[PDB]
Amino acid sequence: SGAIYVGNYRVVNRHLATHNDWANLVWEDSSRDLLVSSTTAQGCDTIARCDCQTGVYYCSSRRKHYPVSFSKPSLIFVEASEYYPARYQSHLMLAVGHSEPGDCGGILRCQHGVVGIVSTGGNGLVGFADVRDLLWLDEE
Ligand SMILES: Cn1cc(N)c(C(=O)NC2CCC2)n1
Ligand SMILES: [Zn+2]
Repeated sequence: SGAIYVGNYRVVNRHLATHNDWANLVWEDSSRDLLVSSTTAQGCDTIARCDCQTGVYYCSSRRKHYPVSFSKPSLIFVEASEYYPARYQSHLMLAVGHSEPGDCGGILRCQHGVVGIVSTGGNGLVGFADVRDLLWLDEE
């Protein structure tokens, strides 16, 4: 589990979105495993605006933050998961590291702020759904 809280927006894995998230929907994309809902209170997180390929992610299944190198966001075949079938996921960044399904929502962060959230795992890789292209998260 986990979310990004930026202004009056809550960014979560689409597959972990609650009824309240869907009832307060701003934007969603199945291909990116992302959903954004509205919040009453303003949020503590800042979104990176950058093309960093190094950062740190939070891994709940280890209670640890790990520094990683990661690929630029791309369209990638992902094998079947407990919450999704084998499919292509877009805006996906991969790093060598530990990921289990419940790690989804862990933040990846660079010097510029929040890069993305844990979305995929298996075969020694961790995949992150990029948010840095979502410029509209910064306003309105
Ligand atoms: C976040 N996420 C989605 C997954 N499917 C996995 C995953 O397959 N985890 C295993 C543990 C050895 C890789 N992790
Ligand atoms: Zn950065």
